[PDB]
Amino acid sequence: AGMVMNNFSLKQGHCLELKGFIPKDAKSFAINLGKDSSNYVIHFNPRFDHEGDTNKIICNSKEENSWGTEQRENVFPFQQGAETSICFEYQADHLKVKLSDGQEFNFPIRMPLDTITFLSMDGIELKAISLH
Amino acid sequence: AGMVMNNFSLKQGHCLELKGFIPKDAKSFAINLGKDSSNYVIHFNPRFDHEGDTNKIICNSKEENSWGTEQRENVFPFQQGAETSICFEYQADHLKVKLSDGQEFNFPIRMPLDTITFLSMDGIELKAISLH
Ligand SMILES: OC[C@H]1O[C@@H](O[C@H]2[C@H](O)[C@@H](O)[C@@H](O)O[C@@H]2CO)[C@H](O)[C@@H](O)[C@H]1O
Ligand SMILES: OC[C@H]1O[C@@H](O[C@H]2[C@H](O)[C@@H](O)[C@@H](O)O[C@@H]2CO)[C@H](O)[C@@H](O)[C@H]1O
Repeated sequence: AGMVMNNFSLKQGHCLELKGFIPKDAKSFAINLGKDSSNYVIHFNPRFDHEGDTNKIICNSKEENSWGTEQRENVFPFQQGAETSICFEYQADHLKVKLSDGQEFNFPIRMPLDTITFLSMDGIELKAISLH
Repeated sequence: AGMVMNNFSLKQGHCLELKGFIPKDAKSFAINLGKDSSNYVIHFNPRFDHEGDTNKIICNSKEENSWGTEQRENVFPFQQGAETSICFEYQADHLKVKLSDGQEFNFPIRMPLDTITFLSMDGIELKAISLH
């Protein structure tokens, strides 16, 4: 399984930047942010070829281990065998996801939330995390 | 309790850099690196005023929840209410701890170890982590 960070605090109006290396044979990778392993405010899942999706980003929420409604984005500035950096900005009722090429999209926050305290990731090798 | 990162991999010959903010009223802070919450290859504990120590760094190991022999360093480039950055470099039989002012010291590795996969910290606010 991937790597987990817990009991940091990402507060409203701030962003968490992740930089990582995507393996050359990656079919997908996921970065999860939320409250614990059962509660993801965002599951951010770029898919190269996975679950029938080619070069799409699938986002979803997970509340008490139940997936919500998926959000599909055609933006896809990712390459296999390369570094990528993504910023997750926390606003009252949505996360703003900021990509390395300047493209951005919002994802609604569907669950009660004070601070973001949990991160996990899978399919991508950590290079750096930082809080702004 | 502090924040925990788990199932990253810090391999021999690489370093993990941590940047964080020391609260203005901090009596001490600790950064732990090892294999899990019971097994710290290093417990790195700058003490402003704690356990009778004033401006010392106390390091120790912890194996299956048992503290080892403490190592005391007089180097202390830290201030309360300020940012600090420290690098932990992994070599075969010791960690090299590199401080922001260029001062460095080694700490012996006392336990079986393939990769470093666990980090925790207490008393210091995360700003960034990166792997080199
Ligand atoms: O919604 C996020 C999760 O999707 C799961 O795959 C979905 C898939 O996106 C979809 O096309 C659908 O028909 O069903 C699958 C679930 O049965 C992934 O398996 C999971 O890892 C999340 O990414
Ligand atoms: O060795 C690391 C731990 O030290 C503990 O305090 C020690 C202290 O350094 C020492 O002077 C001694 O006499 O006993 C104490 C343990 O009983 C800290 O409590 C612990 O948090 C570690 O830093």
